[PDB]
Amino acid sequence: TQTLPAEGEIGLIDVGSLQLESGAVIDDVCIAVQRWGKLSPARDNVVVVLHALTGDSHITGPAGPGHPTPGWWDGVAGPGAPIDTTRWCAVATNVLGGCRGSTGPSSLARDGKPWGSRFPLISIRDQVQADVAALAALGITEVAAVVGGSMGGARALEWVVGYPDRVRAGLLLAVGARATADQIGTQTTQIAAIKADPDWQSGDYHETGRAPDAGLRLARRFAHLTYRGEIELDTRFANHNQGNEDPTAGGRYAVQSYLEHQGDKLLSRFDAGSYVILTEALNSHDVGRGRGGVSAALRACPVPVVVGGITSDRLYPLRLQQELADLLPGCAGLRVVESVYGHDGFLVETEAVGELIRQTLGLADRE
Amino acid sequence: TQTLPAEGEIGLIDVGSLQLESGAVIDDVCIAVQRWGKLSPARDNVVVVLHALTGDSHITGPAGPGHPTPGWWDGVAGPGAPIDTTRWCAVATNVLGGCRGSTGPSSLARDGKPWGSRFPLISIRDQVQADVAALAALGITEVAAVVGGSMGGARALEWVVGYPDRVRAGLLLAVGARATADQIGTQTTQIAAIKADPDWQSGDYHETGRAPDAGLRLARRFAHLTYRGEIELDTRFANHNQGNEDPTAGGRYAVQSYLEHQGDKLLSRFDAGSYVILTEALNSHDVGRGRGGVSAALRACPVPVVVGGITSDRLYPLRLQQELADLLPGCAGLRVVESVYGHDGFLVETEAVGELIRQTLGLADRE
Ligand SMILES: N[C@@H](CCO)C(=O)O
Ligand SMILES: N[C@@H](CCO)C(=O)O
Repeated sequence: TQTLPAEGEIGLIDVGSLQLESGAVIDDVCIAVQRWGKLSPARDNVVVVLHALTGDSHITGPAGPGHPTPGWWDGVAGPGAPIDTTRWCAVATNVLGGCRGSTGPSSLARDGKPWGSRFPLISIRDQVQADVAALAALGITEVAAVVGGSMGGARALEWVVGYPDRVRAGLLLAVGARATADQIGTQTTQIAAIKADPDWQSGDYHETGRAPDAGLRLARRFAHLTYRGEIELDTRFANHNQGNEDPTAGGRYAVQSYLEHQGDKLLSRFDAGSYVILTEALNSHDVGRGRGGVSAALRACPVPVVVGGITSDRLYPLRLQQELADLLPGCAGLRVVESVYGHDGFLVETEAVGELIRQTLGLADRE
Repeated sequence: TQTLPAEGEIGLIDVGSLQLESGAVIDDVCIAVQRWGKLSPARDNVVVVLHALTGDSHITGPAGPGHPTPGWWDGVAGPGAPIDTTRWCAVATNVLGGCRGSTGPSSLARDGKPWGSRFPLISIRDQVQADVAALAALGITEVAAVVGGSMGGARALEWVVGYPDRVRAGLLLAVGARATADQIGTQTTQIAAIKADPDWQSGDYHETGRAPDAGLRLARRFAHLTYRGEIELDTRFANHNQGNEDPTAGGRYAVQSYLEHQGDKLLSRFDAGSYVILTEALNSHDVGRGRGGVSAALRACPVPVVVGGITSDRLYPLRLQQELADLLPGCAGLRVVESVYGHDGFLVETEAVGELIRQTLGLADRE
C-alpha cells in the first residue's frame, strides 16, 4: 500500500494506532525508514538492520543533507558489502520512541503539543511490534534476516523469538537474554542524572527554551565509559593533560576533555526525553517475561541464529552471549569476536563481524 | 609532645602549618587519629592503616558514640588478628581533606567560616605529609608497616617511595602506580555531577542550609558500581523488582533501589566538598611525577612490599597490580586474591587478605 523511499532518502511510514504491551494505545504512530539495495519481486530479501540506543535509520553513507554525520555503521550495506545490496535489501527503521523521524517524546501529538511526559513507557517488544507494523504497511511480511548489536541486538532477539515464522535467520551481536543488574544499575542512574537536572521539568521541557543538557551530558559520559575497553582507553589517554591545561589549577585531563566532547556531540543530535524512554525500555528487556523464563523461551525458538560477543566488552560481558548460544538451538555455537575496543567493538572490527554477517545471510538463503 | 589517644578514642593532632606540593600553605592543619594496641617503648611498632575514598580513622570496632557504624575493616586489628595489637600498634588517620576530624572543606577556616571553595587542591603526596606530620607530633618518627587499599594504597605507595628510610615494609592492595584513563573518566564525571547540582554553590554551600545531595548521590551510585563485580551483582539482584514496585509504572528495580540506599547512606555521614577534593587527589595520583616516570621511581624503591590484586576488580584491574609487582624490587611477585566481589574484595576476603597482612608484618619483623 505504501512504498519504500528511494535509496538513501528517508520516508515516514504511517503505521496507525499501536497497542503497547502496557495495554495503552498510541495514536498516529510514524516510523522513519531508510533502505539500500532493491526490493526483490517476491519481497523476500529484506535484511533489517537494527540500531542501538542513540542510533537512527542512517546506517551507512556519508554526511549530507538531513544527515550531519556518516552512517553509524558506515559500509555495512552496499555493493559487495557484508549486507551485499546487489542481492539484499537492507532496511533500517528509526526505533519507536526515537527522535529522528519516528514517534517519540519530542514528536507532536494529535493535540499539537509535543508528547513529552505523556509518552508511555514502551518495551523492547513494543519497538519490535512497531517495526513489523511498518514493514507491513510497505507490503513486506517476511524478512530474510535481522542484524543488531547492543539495543539493536535486543530488538533482533525479541524479533526472532516473537516472530519465528516471519524471519529466516538472525545475527545477535553483544547482547543478552535480559537486562543485567549492572546494566540496570548504570542505566537507571543515567536516567536519574537527567531527571535531576532542573531544566528536565518533568520531561515536558520541549519548546520552553530550556533543556536538561547538563544531565544528558552526565548520562552520556558515564554510558560512554561502559562502551570502551579499559586498556585501550588507558593507552590512548592515560593521565595526560588536555593540551596545555593543568588539572592541578583547574584544567582538564585528556580523557576528561574527550568525554565532554562525547556529550556535546550527543546534545546536538539527540533528545533527553528519548534517552529516558529508550533506556527504560533497555531496563525492561527480558526475553523470558510471560513465556516461562529465559531458558524456556529460547529453548522454544527454532530460528537459526549467529551469536557474537566481544572479548573486552564491559557492558554486555561475553558470559551473556555464551548464555544465548547455550540456550538457542538454532545457534551452532558462540562466535567470539576478538577485539580490544569493548562494547563498541562490534562496530569497529569490520572484517571479523563481516564474517558473521555473511554466515547469517548465508543461513537466510538456505531457507 | 602530644598524646596518643586512648585505645578506640579519637584524638585531634595539631600539625600546624603544612606546605602543599603546590607551594601553598594551609595553616592550623588537624589530623584525627585512632590507635589500637600498645605503642612499644622504642616507638617502632607502628602499623599505619590508610583508608580509601570515603573512609575515616575508625578501622575496627562496633558502632558507638561518635561512630554510627562499625569500623570499615572491622576486625583487621586486635588480639590475634592480622594486625595483632598484642604486638603491633595500629594507627589510622582521617586523611587531610576529610570530613571526620581532619581539616577539609567542611572544616572551619581561621576566619570562622568553612574553608569551602577556598580549600586548595591536594595530592596523595600531600596526604602523606600530613600523616607523617601527625605521627611526628606524637613522637613517632618511623613506622614499621603501611597497609592500604584503593586510595589508601596510593597513600601507601607514596609513603614507601617518598619516605623509604622511615618505613620497613608495605602492603599495597588493589591500587596502581598512577591513575588510569578509565578511573579519571569515571571520577571527573562524578565530580561533574556534584558540581552540576544547583545547591553546589561553587563549593560554599556549607552554612546555607541547602547542599548538593542529588549530585553527591549520583556520584556515589556510579562509583559504587565500579567497586562491585558484574556477576555477583547480577546474582544478587538480576532484573528483579524492589519488593512489590512495578518499574513499568514508575517503580524501582532491586539494584536500582539498592543503589539509592548506598547514596542515602553516604549523605548522612559524608561531605560533598570532601568527595570533590579527594577525587581530585585520586586523579592527580602518579608515583612517577617529578621522579622520571613510574618505572624510574619504582625501580629505585628498595622497600620490601606485598602487592595484592583482586581477579574481578573493575576499578583497579589486576594488570595494575602486576605492574607494581613487576617494577618494585622489594616485591617477590604478585599475590592474587581470589574474589568475586570486585574492588570491595580486599575488605571482604578477610582470610585471604589477612594472610597477606601477616606476610607484610612478617617482613617488617625481619627488618
Ligand atoms: N549507539 C548507541 C549504543 C552504542 O553502543 C549509543 O551510541 O548510545
Ligand atoms: N568503598 C571505598 C572505596 C574502596 O572500596 C570508599 O569509598 O571508601
